[PDB]
Amino acid sequence: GIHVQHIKRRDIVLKRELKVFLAECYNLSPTKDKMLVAVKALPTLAARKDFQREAELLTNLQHEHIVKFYGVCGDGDPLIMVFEYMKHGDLNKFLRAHGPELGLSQMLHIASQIASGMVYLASQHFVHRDLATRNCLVGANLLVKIGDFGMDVYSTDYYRTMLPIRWMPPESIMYRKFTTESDVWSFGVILWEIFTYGKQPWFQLSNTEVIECITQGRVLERPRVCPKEVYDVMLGCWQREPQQRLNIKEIYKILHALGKATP
Ligand SMILES: O=C(Nc1cccc(Nc2ccc3c(c2)NC(=O)/C3=C\c2ccc[nH]2)c1)Nc1cccc(C(F)(F)F)c1
Ligand SMILES: [Cl-]
Repeated sequence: GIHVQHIKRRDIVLKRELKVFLAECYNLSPTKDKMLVAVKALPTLAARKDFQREAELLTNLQHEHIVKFYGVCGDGDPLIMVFEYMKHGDLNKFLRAHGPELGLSQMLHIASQIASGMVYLASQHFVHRDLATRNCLVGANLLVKIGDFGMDVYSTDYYRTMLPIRWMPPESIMYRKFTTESDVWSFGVILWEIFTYGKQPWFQLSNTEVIECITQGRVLERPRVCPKEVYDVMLGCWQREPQQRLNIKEIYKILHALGKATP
């Protein structure tokens, strides 16, 4: 089996509520004596089993644009995972607070980083199923990473199981078919989110109507600050049939290249 990294409970010093805590952590950083971390704690039947599995996953599911997972903490009571600290909080919130401020080059840099994480995710055959800006974190210097924080203040983005329908393609709405291609669909919407400063897709629309409009083949309109090429990438994510969608490697290549070439 996968050996998850264990962190001594005594090496964590809680500081502040961020169900997640900002903490100092000792005996971790090669250099600095202590380093800031984010700490998540919970205790049920398929909580404890899910927790261990997730830790094993996150032990190797690691990449520059995935939230760094440091390991698990203590011996069980409570169950604690240790993640990197990203000072700027979740991207959704950050977008919204940097809205009518973020320029084109920055938005591309955000979008391209997320695509980069998704390229890694696809290479690992990992289907995320809940990709959206609310599930990204922002670090120093617009550093952006993908995590998976579950489905409270984004409760409206889910539909009574809980479904992030506004970020889902038709085949996921209908058959609950989730693949890299449905992740690609979501990415298209993240793209829309980014260029609208974290507005909710189909805000005017009830959940039922969203389900209707997605099934109908209707797509989000282009934001004012979105260059047509970027919207085109949006469309390639929103092809009705999944095998016709751009794959994440192409999307990243396009977004990366635009970002590099933009003042
Ligand atoms: O992300 C996951 N778990 C999880 C659950 C709860 C919390 C966290 N990590 C987290 C959450 C919030 C913050 C953080 C780490 N570091 C911070 O700095 C955070 C918030 C903040 C607010 C203001 C400043 N910082 C991970 N699991 C997971 C499972 C499968 C795949 C993935 C992947 F690939 F990363 F998407 C992922
Ligand atoms: Cl403590």
